Formats: sequence, structure tokens, C-alpha cells
Amino acid sequence: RSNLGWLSLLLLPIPLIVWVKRKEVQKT
Amino acid sequence: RSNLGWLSLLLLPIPLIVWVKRKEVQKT
Amino acid sequence: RSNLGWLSLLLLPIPLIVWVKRKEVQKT
Repeated sequence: RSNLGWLSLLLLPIPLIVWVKRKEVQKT
Repeated sequence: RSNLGWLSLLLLPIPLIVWVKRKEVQKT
Repeated sequence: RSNLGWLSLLLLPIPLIVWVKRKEVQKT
């Protein structure tokens, strides 16, 4: 009995990893 | 009919990061 | 155009790449 709301929850957490890369990678 | 559509939009953007790794190579 | 079920499929595969990053493989 999979809930429609639960699939939606999954998309919000992966985008966070992309944001860290823009700030930097190791230095300049 | 409106709010449901927005959650779907969020998933397409992260998958893009995975694709660059598949490309491999380097020349930037 | 795409089915409602298809958008849900897209969220499940991106989470996997982040786990790989924690492992931190050689080279790359």
C-alpha cells in the first residue's frame, strides 16, 4: 500500500549534495 | 492538479549530476 | 508527456550516487 506522498518525500534530499559542490571542492 | 505537479519538477534536476560521470573524459 | 507513475521512478535512482561518494574510490 505505497503512499503517493512518500514518493514526493524522496526527491527533496538528493538536491542537497549538488549545492555543496558549488561552494567548493577542496580549495580554490 | 497544481501542487502535485511541483513535486515532479524537483526530481529531474538532480539526475543531471549522475549523467556527467557517465560522459567521463575531460577537456574543460 | 509522461505518466504519473514515471515521475516517481526518477526520484529512486539519484540517492544511490551519494552513497558511492562516501566510499570514495581510488583514481577519479
